[PDB]
Amino acid sequence: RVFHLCVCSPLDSILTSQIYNHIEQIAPNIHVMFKSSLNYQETEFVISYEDFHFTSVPLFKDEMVLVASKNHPTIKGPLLKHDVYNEQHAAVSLDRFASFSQPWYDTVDKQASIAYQGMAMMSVLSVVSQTHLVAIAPRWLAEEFAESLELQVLPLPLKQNSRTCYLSWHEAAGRDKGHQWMEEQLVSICKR
Amino acid sequence: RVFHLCVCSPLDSILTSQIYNHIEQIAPNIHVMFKSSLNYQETEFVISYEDFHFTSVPLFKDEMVLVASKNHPTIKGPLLKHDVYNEQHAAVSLDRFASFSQPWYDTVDKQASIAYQGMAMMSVLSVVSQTHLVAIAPRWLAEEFAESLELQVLPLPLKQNSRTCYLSWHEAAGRDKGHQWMEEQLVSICKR
Ligand SMILES: [Cl-]
Ligand SMILES: [Cl-]
Repeated sequence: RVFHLCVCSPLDSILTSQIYNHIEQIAPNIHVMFKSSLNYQETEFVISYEDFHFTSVPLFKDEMVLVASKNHPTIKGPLLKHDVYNEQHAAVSLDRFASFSQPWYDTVDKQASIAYQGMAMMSVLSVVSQTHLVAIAPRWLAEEFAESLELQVLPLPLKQNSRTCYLSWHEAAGRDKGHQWMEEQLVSICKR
Repeated sequence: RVFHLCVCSPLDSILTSQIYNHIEQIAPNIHVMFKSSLNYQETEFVISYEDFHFTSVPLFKDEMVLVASKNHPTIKGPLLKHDVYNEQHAAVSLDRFASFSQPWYDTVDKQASIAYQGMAMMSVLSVVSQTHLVAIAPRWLAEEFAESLELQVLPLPLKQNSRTCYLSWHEAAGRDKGHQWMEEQLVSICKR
């Protein structure tokens, strides 16, 4: 059987491998296919920081942080809320449907702070590493790459300092043991 | 003055910072804005592995390689051409206009090898690092992240083993010293 999973970026950088590897081990017969952005229903599961409006299960909340180069010329510790958009920002392309960065660049003034739009947070962190730009990232992602990319990881002094991870699937249009098995697996893997 | 540069992924992971930093230093008055995918003309420059068909200057050729986890269970050295699509692949979303990965997944059989599509090669390498999937990447990118992502970097035994980097801009519809200055700067930075 084939399952088509959408694990929306940037969550594909932690959860896709966990899911792929676990199903590879316990059900080598089952073929899981992964995409990392949205856009056959009964084979579909979405894991995302959005609810796309299918079911919707909130799994966990992730802290979001501010990242900058370790050797930033002026940033040497936490910022005030008013300071944030006086920095130059790197973000994920705002034109992308459900872009990760959208919540924090929803006014002209905030958008004006952006000097670079990349295709994924992983690209964003590479540019932050190499420049004086700042970015807003999940703590887990920033902390994974802080050592190799020489990043400082700071609290985000904005009201929107978390995102909620949701698991979503097509409501049972009939009984389906394999589908229910995958529902249970994905909750377990995500909650772990 | 504002220049709008598109440095198409994955090249934004090496060239965007070089350009941003150099112009920041030598012309702090000039505002360079960056995007990393295509889709005001006289302020526009594109740097990409495509010619989008504006001028078109071929700058350099980059070797493309095969990447896999260092501790891959079966891959322990170079592959034969026929072996490549018998592995499970991670690639950049093929539906994206001018997706980096498109040249290598242009048949049903090749597409069938894909288990994961991500939004950028930087995301792809993170998943390769964590799984048994393989991917096709620029050598410079793979070699930058091989140590931290514990990757092996292998020659690509396919005919399409290089991509050409092009610089492209709007033909002079009138004389423009600032535009010509930026043309000269970008050739210099890219060729260096
Ligand atoms: Cl992302
Ligand atoms: Cl890419």
